Amino acid sequence: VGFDVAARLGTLLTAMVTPFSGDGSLDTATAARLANHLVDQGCDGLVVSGTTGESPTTTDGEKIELLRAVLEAVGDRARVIAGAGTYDTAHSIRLAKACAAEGAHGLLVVTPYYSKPPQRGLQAHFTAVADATELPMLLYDIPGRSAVPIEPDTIRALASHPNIVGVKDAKADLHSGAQIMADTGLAYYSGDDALNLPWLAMGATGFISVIAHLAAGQLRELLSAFGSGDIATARKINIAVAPLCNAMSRLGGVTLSKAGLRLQGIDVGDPRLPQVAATPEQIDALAADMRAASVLR
Amino acid sequence: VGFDVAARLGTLLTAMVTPFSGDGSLDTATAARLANHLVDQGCDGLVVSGTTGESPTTTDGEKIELLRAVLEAVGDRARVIAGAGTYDTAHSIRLAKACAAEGAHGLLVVTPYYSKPPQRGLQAHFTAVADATELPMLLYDIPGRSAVPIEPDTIRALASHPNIVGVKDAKADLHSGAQIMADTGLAYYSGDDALNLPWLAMGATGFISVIAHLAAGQLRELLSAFGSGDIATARKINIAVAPLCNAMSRLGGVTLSKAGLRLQGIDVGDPRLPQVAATPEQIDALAADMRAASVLR
Amino acid sequence: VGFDVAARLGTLLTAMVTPFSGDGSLDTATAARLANHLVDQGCDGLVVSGTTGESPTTTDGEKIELLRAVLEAVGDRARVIAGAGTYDTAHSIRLAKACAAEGAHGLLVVTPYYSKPPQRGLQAHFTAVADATELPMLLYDIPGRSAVPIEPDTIRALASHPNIVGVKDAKADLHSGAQIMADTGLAYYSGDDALNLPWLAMGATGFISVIAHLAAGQLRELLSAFGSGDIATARKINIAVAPLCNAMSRLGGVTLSKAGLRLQGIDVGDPRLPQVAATPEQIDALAADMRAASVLR
Amino acid sequence: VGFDVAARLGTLLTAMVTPFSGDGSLDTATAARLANHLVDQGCDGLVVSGTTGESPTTTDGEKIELLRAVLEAVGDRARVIAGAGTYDTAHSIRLAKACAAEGAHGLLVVTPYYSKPPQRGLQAHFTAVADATELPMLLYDIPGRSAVPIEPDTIRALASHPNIVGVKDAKADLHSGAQIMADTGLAYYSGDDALNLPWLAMGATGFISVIAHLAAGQLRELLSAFGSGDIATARKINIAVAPLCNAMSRLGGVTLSKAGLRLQGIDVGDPRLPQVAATPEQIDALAADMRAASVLR
Ligand code: NA
Ligand code: NA
Ligand code: NA
Ligand code: NA
Ligand code: NA
Ligand code: NA
Ligand code: NA
Ligand code: NA
Repeated sequence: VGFDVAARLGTLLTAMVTPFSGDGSLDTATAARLANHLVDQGCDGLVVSGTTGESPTTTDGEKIELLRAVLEAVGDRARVIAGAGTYDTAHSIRLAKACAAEGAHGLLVVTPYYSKPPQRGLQAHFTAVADATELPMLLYDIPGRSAVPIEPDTIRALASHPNIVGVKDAKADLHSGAQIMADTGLAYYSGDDALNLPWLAMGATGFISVIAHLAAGQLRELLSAFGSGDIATARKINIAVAPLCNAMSRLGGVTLSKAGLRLQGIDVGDPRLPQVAATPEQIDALAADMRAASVLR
Repeated sequence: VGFDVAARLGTLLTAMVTPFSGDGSLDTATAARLANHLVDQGCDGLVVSGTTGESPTTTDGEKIELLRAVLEAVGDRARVIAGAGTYDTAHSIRLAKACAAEGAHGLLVVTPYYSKPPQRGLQAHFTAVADATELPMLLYDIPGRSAVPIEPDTIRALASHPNIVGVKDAKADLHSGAQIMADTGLAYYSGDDALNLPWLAMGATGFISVIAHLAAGQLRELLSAFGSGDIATARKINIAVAPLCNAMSRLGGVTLSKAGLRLQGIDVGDPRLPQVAATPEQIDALAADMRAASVLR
Repeated sequence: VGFDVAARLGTLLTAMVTPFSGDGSLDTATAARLANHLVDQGCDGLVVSGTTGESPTTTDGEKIELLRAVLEAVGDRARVIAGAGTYDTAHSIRLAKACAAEGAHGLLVVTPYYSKPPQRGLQAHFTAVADATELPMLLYDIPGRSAVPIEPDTIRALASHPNIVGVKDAKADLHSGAQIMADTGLAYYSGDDALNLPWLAMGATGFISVIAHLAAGQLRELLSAFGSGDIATARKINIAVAPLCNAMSRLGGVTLSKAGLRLQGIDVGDPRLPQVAATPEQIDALAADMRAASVLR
Repeated sequence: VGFDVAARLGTLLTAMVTPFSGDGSLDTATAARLANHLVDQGCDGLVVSGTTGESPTTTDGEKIELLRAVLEAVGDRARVIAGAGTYDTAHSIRLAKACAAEGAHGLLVVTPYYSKPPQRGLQAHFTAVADATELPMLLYDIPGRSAVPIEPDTIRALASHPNIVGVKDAKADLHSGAQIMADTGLAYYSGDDALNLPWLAMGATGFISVIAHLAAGQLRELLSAFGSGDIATARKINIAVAPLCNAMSRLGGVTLSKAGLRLQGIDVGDPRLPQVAATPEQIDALAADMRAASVLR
């Protein structure tokens, strides 16, 4: 009205892993160093306690404890987004309020997973979560993980809420997303690194990326080259970071980002169970893809 | 060695809804009345805080608070199984221990959902959960909800753990389940009412049912008729309760069981968000199926 | 009215491979020897030019040429069913008429594949195919191959046609098939060997089997043991032939049956392209499963 | 070497419907008028007897009969591509040779459908089809219809054949297609109108389109605007023709193009069974989308 999601939330965001100490405890120090690193590499925004941040296995206290550690570290020169979504509506209301109290710049609310609620339950869920805080709220539609999509009718109905300002899409329905962007003006962020460039063509605002952990610089130049009309360079850069997308397919984001950051000298620990760290064979394969993406050696 | 899952855990179990007061609070009183009702109707076992018990939206305290309320009510003449599974391994370890401390007769551990861990993460997860307690542990394989299956190799590896004694299957891979039963001797329970009779033919031990909320008597006679070789009667009874399976397809288990119990005079409240209670049109459709199953009017 | 599909079409049918000479020509002689073999092993019916009979790669002339070769060989003591289904309605009308002219005992019409017609196109298709001949017509519902299912409403509408008498189900919707059998009285045949026993429990009439090529005797005893109420023996026999179902999963029916028959001394040739014959590694794996099923060595 | 697929086969191709007379006969006259219309509207290439051309329900003679009618009509100022793919390798060899004898400019070979051959069968199939003619051959990968994909390893192996020059992709794996284009230099054509613009961003050469039947002019300007770096105009035009993509989702290409052409004054007949023509309700919905795309009234 007129909100600017590009400035409010960013254009190159990394869904940051939650670093853990050698014993498994929350490592606030490694979080700030990685937060400064990702911003210094080209990220104007960060998502904390997203999917890749191991939100399933971190407590309410550790989430707020991480949120301030990232805010005081990079909150001056970068936007900080807190993931406040569970399969529990009342819990999501407390998390979004507490994240608001700590001064997070935005909210990322994932589709309630596992329980497979009907669409009107999802609309009532998101409406209640968007009511809890005057922060800008991003819809996070990932049916491959949550077992239900946000249907296009549900997204359009929630588009009229003043706090719901955009969608982080891991559904890959580019034709539907392109029409929702044009019709309602919601800002779309690619929640799928493999489709970053197709999403820009559809009109997306930016990336809430995973391989930005290891290649935020190239992704920044991809966004720059696409906005400046040089599509051949964005495609050239997208082919360059393609091997990191292949490695994410083999490993998944949590295992990839933690094993990849260690090979870049930035040890962030190992994932909490039921997630596991990369095997030696997976590490060597990850490194070959990273040497292909010119982000190793 | 030789464990008897049929006696240890039961043969007709209802994944009991968690009743809620008119304000949304945990209703321990309605839980006992429903627990006595389900046992008096033919259930020799009960599952508390399963999928249908709205485990996503109930606290750790409310789960233990419900567990004792059901144990003191029916624990003498029925087996009580506590669902202790999340996408958080350490949380599942605390829940399974606390449920053990309260004297639950068994554990139901669902495949970690949403985060999509690899198979070796699942094996390490379940192994750590089975280590936490000498209770008999049931695997709960529902890839339609959790977004990952327990592969047959993973089930067989976990079959050698002394506490993992069986599988609640909502995967419908009857050919694989039949071979796992024959090879490892794990007890299978139908986690899909629509496939109750096909599962008995494959060798299942019983039902961890949802429509038993409304038709536990007929399901008991189905198990009786099948064990006594009268397959035509079990099939006759399965056709009789088929409309309740159709209604579960339209509504889902949580909405169906709560709306259905109210129409049977046993008001248990409404589901917690993001789940919703049945609409008037859904209630009238549910009633027509229930009148077809001869469990209404 | 009252038709007896069990006598009209059979109870143990093999979707017979179409044998080919060493040069790829139609081998009528090997067809009769295999037809006599399958009947002498326990099959009271046969399907010619089905999916496993390589209907995609055989001409109209070779189909009729095969139909008479099987009729004169076993048509006295066995039922012969001709597959007359393509994605071409008018072609299916000529094939079903010509198969009728040659005295086939029934028709097997597959869901038109590839072109994905809407349901009313399917209903109009099957209605026109059932009109062309007063032979008993079997619906063949295999959405995994044809890319569209026959919805339950379509099957029920086609159930009132006097020539459409049953369904060969490769859709695995046991709950829907059980209700269609009870409501309309259509005869169901398992088009999925892995679900043969679950289909009997649902009320199926028999098997239109693939692994019967190699284990028709055991399947006959499975049908006998299930009809005589001995479910534990049918399950014991189903576990015995389970390795052949695993091999069919790896290879597919055409490659499995031709490579398996050669190892049983009954060489029937190699499949026509785009299908291929088993590799040496696939042959050795097939043999290990066949030695497990006690149908080799 | 260096082939120019953009000139050899075109950049805006319409998979042309096969027009039929009022009695169902092949209408060569309506084919030429539509062929001249589509070229005069901006199509530099045409595909005959593709999926949308009702290849399942047209004879070998009618296909060649249509091929010459389109060649003599527009073969001077447009490229004509003949679809020569079935689930029958030897049949595909005769069709591709006969289409070559009639002077078609290229071949479109679809993945063998229904029979689900393994990958090495597909590689051997396409290799044998590419051997039959020195025409440029386009791979057509549509697993949603054919029930098997062409795996990326299969496409790369077939990329070294001199006659296989590109891929018509209806698989939507933009990340894989982008890497195959960069690695092997195969020309990709969007076989999915909804993903036309994402495919251009990935580097596709053009569209083998369906909604070009009704909006070839706008699609031409979309290709022009994208090649000239004006991405915002291509996206503006893609949103304009989006309602035609929605109508194709409801109807399918054969029903949409024939019902849509009639509303544009160019009656081409009705589809052959098992396909059906649009219902009055479907016609009115199609017209509303066409009035939205500014291609009606
Ligand atoms: Na959707
Ligand atoms: Na919708
Ligand atoms: Na599995
Ligand atoms: Na496995
Ligand atoms: Na169906
Ligand atoms: Na239907
Ligand atoms: Na593929
Ligand atoms: Na591959």
